[PDB]
Amino acid sequence: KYSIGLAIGTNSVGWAVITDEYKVPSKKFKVLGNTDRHSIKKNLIGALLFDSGETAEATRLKRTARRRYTRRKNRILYLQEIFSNEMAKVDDSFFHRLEESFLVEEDKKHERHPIFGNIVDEVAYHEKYPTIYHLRKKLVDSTDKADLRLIYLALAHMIKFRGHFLIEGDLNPDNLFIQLVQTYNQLFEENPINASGVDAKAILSARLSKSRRLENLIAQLPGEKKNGLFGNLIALSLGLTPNFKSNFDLAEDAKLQLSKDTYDDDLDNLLAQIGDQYADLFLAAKNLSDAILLSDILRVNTEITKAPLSASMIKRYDEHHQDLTLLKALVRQQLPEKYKEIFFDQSKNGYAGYIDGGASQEEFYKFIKPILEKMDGTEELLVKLNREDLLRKQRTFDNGSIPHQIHLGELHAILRRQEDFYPFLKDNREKIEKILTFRIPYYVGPLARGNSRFAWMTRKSEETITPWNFEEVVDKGASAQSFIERMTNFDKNLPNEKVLPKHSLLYEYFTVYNELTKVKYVTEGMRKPAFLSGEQKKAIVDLLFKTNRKVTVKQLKEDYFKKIEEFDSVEISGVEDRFNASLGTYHDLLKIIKDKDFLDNEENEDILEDIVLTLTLFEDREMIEERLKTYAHLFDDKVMKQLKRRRYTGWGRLSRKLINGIRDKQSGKTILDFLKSDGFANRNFMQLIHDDSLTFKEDIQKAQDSLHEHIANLAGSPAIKKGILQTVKVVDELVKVMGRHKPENIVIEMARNSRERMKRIEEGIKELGSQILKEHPVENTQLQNEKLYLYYLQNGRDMYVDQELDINRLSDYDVDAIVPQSFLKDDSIDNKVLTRSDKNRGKSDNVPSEEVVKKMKNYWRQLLNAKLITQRKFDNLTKAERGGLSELDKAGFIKRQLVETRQITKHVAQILDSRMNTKYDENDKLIREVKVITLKSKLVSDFRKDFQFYKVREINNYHHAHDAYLNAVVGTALIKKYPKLESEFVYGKATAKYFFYSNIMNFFKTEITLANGEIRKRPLIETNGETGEIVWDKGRDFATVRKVLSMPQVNIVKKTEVQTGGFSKESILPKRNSDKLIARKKDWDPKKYGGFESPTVAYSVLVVAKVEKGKSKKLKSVKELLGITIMERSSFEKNPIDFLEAKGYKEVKKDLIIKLPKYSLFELENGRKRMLASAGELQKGNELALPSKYVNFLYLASHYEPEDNEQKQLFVEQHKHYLDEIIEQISEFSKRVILADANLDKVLSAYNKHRDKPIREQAENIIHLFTLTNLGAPAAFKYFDTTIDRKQYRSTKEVLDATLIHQSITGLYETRIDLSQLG
RNA sequence: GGAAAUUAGGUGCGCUUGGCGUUUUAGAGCUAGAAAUAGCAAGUUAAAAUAAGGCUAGUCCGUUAUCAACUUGAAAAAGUG
DNA sequence: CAATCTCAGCCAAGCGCACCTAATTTCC
DNA sequence: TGAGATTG
Ligand SMILES: [K+]
Ligand SMILES: [K+]
Ligand SMILES: [K+]
Ligand SMILES: [K+]
Ligand SMILES: [K+]
Ligand SMILES: [K+]
Ligand SMILES: [K+]
Ligand SMILES: [K+]
Ligand SMILES: [K+]
Ligand SMILES: [K+]
Ligand SMILES: [K+]
Ligand SMILES: [Mg+2]
Ligand SMILES: [Mg+2]
Ligand SMILES: [Mg+2]
Repeated sequence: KYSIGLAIGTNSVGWAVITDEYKVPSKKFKVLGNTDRHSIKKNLIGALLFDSGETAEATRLKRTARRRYTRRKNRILYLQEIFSNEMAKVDDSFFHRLEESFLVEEDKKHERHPIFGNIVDEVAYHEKYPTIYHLRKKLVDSTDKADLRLIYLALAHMIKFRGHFLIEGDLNPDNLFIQLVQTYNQLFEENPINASGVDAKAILSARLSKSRRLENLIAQLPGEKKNGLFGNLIALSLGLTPNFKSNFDLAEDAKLQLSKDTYDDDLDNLLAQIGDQYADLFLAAKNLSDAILLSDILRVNTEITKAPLSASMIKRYDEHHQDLTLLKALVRQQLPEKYKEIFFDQSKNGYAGYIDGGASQEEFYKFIKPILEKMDGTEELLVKLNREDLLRKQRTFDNGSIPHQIHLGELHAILRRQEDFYPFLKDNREKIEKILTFRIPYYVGPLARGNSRFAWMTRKSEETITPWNFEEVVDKGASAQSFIERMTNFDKNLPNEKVLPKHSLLYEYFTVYNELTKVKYVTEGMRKPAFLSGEQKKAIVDLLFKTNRKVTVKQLKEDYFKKIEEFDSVEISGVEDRFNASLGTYHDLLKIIKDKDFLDNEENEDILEDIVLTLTLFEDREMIEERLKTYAHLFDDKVMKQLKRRRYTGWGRLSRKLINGIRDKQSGKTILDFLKSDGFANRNFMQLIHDDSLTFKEDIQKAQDSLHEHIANLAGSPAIKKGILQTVKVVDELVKVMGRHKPENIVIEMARNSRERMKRIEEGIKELGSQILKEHPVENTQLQNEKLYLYYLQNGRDMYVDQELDINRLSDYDVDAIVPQSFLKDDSIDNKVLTRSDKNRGKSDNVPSEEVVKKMKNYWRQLLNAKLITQRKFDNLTKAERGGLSELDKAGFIKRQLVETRQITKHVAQILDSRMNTKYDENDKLIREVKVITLKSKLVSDFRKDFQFYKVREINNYHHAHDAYLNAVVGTALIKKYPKLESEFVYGKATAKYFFYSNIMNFFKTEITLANGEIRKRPLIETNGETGEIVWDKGRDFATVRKVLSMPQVNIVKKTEVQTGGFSKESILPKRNSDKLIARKKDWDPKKYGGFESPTVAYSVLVVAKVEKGKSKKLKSVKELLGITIMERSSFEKNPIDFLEAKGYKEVKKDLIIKLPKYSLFELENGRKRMLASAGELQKGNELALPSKYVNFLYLASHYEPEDNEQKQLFVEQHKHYLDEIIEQISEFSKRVILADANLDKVLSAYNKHRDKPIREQAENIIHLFTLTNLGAPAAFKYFDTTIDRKQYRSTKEVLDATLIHQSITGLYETRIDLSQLG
């Protein structure tokens, strides 16, 4: 008889075996190998430790990058093949010189000057074209016949770096405002604007923030204000999106953005509300935006050149040359003794480090700004710097804004210019344009041919896919359909039927009727509330749901029960405020087709379901139009144009065959039929498919993975999923240890940034239109502080008082929990606010008082509309106006502190339960031999603090094993004391439930001071009430737990793992004469070309062999640890001997090769242990088993901040000698197994320095000292403010004669190999 | 313990794309001096690589998951205290 | 040799599906 | 946190 306790974490699985007396057993286990030791005694408690499991995301991002480098290469190969025959007539080695440009001259097969193959022509090219954009601009505008090699380089540069695809359609640069002003002055003939003299080009295209440009433009318009209509429109032409609610005295918020796909719909929404006479105002705003859309990237007049992008880069180049000549002359004239640092020293962030060194543009500006401010004549240079427009390069981080249409424009222009002289450029013009513009649809995927586990594409024809034959060779329709269909759910009720689109008309009829059919109404005179009949439900649908997008309860009472039913008063149940379901698609299609009778005709049901299916399945508007033209004769061509733009996303939970297909046999009605009319029963969906008097249930019944696959497919972090599979393996081994007998119980407990924070605040403050970010700038790293993070999430205001907060007074403010943390265990931003004083929340019993909600609800709404607070947060802030926290609400919160509700933890329980319990009884009911109990961490956590079983994580890893043990003790004792709780904890009025769950753990204590201020007494022996079984002896059982937590022998096992992943560090270092760098390609010798550093060792191998020594190459026997790198692993494993001989080894003892992955364990002298960090470095392999009296002392001494704390404080004073006893424990342990006397001396020296410090502070910093003794990799630590650096063990020689220890997953089964016998 | 709907927030898997960086080479450095050097001039660009590579040869695949030892088995697996 | 210093690929866009948690209505 | 280089 025994039970198993388990603690499942992200990097550990604790485990323990207990008997019915809560003792941990011990056994003699056989010891295999070749050593003196035949057996060993081990306690049945320990913890498996492992490195974190990783998601597949990084692997995915690298797989994408590989495909894009491959495809970018093919774009160039496509272009070169087109140029191939004609280039062979101009220069038969031009493409060869390009391919070998990387090679040193000695390795080159052709002349070293790539473009022209001789130095005079090469020098002359760069003289005439200092940048490629000079050549691109020349080839666009000039009419001369150009060298075919220069044509290629210009086109290749555009194709290789082609710009983004975020803008759909065609772009044609062309650089109006006087017309829009004249337009507004017509639509508002009584209130005209005068824009005479307003330089609209300079004000709006200026570099500053758009909020400032808006102010600059409005400053030139007297009588107009920024939040006026015209002021709000200026943002629409600029690219922002303001709200026009107050401009038109609207009731609902309405915004507009030109770049969004819903602009024409939101404009139709606004124009249908304000009057079509305003169409010309948004029309002139859209006409102005076309000419000023590329003003950020096209800083050049478009009438002077057809290559404004390359012209803009030449502008960067020219201003760079002018300003560099200026800067040099200034420094030479004023600060001559700083010229060498600025323009020669690459190590400094001056111009030299900017051009030749590793200084970025941002680092160069920071270095040079104080130099400019100190000197005279740097007026314009300072302005360019603060505009981030000084001495700019052309290839820069901000070129991501360039759309591919801009590069396409110059590409097309060069082709038009030069096709007049080269016939092949005319015949391949559209082919070349296709190379630049073609983009593999994301709904097609990799263009594979049966060897990619990621691909789904199918081909119309079996031939190579090119950018020019893609539409003909690839079946886009079937591929796009497969893309979705391989991922969408099937109806769990009819597993062979696909679910409907979420926006299907039938699906929304189902949702509306399912909700409607359970509404009840009662009026004065009715005996009881009545359901709605079929005629009443149809009347409500036709009258309300088919005329309003949403249906409120007020509309139901006034527009149906009053007008139709002639009820003055009526009470409604089954719906609150408004109906949740609605016929959204019905009103979408009504506005598009403008034919209500068509929508209401049931004959058109199949057509409308296929239309919405097409709109949901496909995203490409042209594929949608293609799939819709079977119905083109049904609609006006203008309607079809709007129909193809109406796209939907998302799928429902049920199939069409379920909701309106299968029929009840006796009635002949489908499920939707019953929802529309079901006599006076009004059975809903759940009732219909569970009713034995209908045939839906039986038809759904007649329609109805390995362990690793099952766990892998679970939802949750792949980190926690690693511990789940390891937990199952730990349990399997423990059962085998206990003679294949299964346990009585298994108690499981499962443990519970700066980039996104800056984004939520930037997006939120922009939504509010606040200038808090300009008044108080921040960095993404500063928002890690929770008080400063709350300051910006609240726009610098108090959440409980309508007042500004002081950003320099955050230390005096309070961080209060919305729902008091005494009820719920939420310390996240969603349950915290920043207030001046927490007392202003109201009372501490409940949610913030009603008075606070009445004052701050509107302010909270603006934060909710800016995503600065979540809906769950807003609902918790405002819960007082809905009764606050009810007595039931308090009982649920305290219950959820005990009963684990996470789905992932239930899956672990289910997994263990279905593996332990496999038999069935006479009634074919499962026989639950093993009870799987789930506990929350707070249960054992409180048990530790209540009975002085304290935990200090930094001391060692034993706390994982102790946690699992206490889980088993508390779990079994709880189920023994209260067997009724098995429904809550075993897999398989309101005040009373609150008081019950509040005192569920009281049976452990002897004296209990409850909340009501009373003292209860319980006997030393707690028993179950029904049986006579004793469950807890408050004398001997606590002592048994104390003996367990003090046992020094705990099986801590670091899981040995082969290392996988990248071959090495990714940096390409410069060439060096070392043999440490790794070639980037087969023939790229790092002595000439540089290469990679630091290869990752996959595992090490023990090699007993001979190696040649000296010029004579005489053979000498060696025993060595050889690191097999990740890149080498496949070759080594394919033939180990040939691999080792290629490394220089001879006469390898083949059967003595031992594979030694990372963390392989070795024992040396005096119990000292080491783990392999690699082939050349070791990790610490021992655990410091600090006695329990010292662990409890450190906990109480470090946590100085009931009145019984005096008794705890007193115990600290009487045992102040424990501080020196702990230092001696650390010293003796370190002198035995750590062997870092330099650091240890600095430890003892730092400890003697701070013996005058308060005892709490000394106890806090002693906890840091255990970093020296911790298991695993050495790490730096500090004692008070003395930093002690790590001592690495960068030699593996000593383990070659030590004892190698192979451990099973629990560490109970050992094989020990004495390596000194090898050699 | 489940189901649908509504509202909101998270996570996973997969696909298609943009911009940098880095590396080697190309962009004639000049003058004085035997040289060491010194005084100047110059700098913004490009090519190519971006896991070595692989066979299945695709505009495909190559960094996740999973792994003590021993025995029998190539392998898969099973077994051993 | 040791003690000590030094270094580590990054930023961005769009799209699809499937899960999970947490409050609400209605049900099994 | 392994490992390359520099300093002692
Ligand atoms: K050569
Ligand atoms: K004004
Ligand atoms: K550089
Ligand atoms: K630089
Ligand atoms: K560059
Ligand atoms: K509602
Ligand atoms: K769609
Ligand atoms: K038509
Ligand atoms: K791995
Ligand atoms: K890893
Ligand atoms: K192991
Ligand atoms: Mg790229
Ligand atoms: Mg490649
Ligand atoms: Mg580049």
